[PDB]
Amino acid sequence: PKEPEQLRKLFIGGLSFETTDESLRSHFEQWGTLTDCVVMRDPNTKRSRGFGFVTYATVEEVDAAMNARPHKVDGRVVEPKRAHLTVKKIFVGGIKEDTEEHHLRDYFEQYGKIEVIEIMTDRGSGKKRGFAFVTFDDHDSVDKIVIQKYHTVNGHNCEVRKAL
Ligand SMILES: Cn1cc(C(N)=O)c([C@@H]2CCCNC2)n1
Repeated sequence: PKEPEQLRKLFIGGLSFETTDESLRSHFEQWGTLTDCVVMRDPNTKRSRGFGFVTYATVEEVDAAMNARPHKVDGRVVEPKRAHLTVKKIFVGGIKEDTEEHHLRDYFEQYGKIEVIEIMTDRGSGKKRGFAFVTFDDHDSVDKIVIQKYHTVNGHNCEVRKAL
């Protein structure tokens, strides 16, 4: 059973106008099997619109491609993103009063490199409010996190969404 195609696609922005379907494919086939690979072009001039997309056979291949950034394609560093609200911070809710920094770190560090963990406390009492923010060094960590159906941290089923 195949993962949904939408989860296997990478939008590639910032292309060289000389990049073709063929040269984009030759580049990104290094990290997996490509079932689709298109450069977007003007319908009348055929001049590149400077972006395109590739579809891999599996999500693990998408991961491999994202972990191989930066990608220099036909001499230009391009900008791949999963199928955009491009942020590096998440809101994590439902962690109650017993969840600590190391719980959040041990779980979320496997999505990306963590720069800040902020466990929210009440301004008046100092009691934990039951939510936190995690800031990563890169947006793909967040993009991987928010497409999961479930997040279990410290036994709690958590609500996770993009923050600012
Ligand atoms: C969100 N926030 C701001 C402050 C503050 N310093 O005004 C606080 C205090 C710090 C101690 C524990 N929570 C209460 N929490």
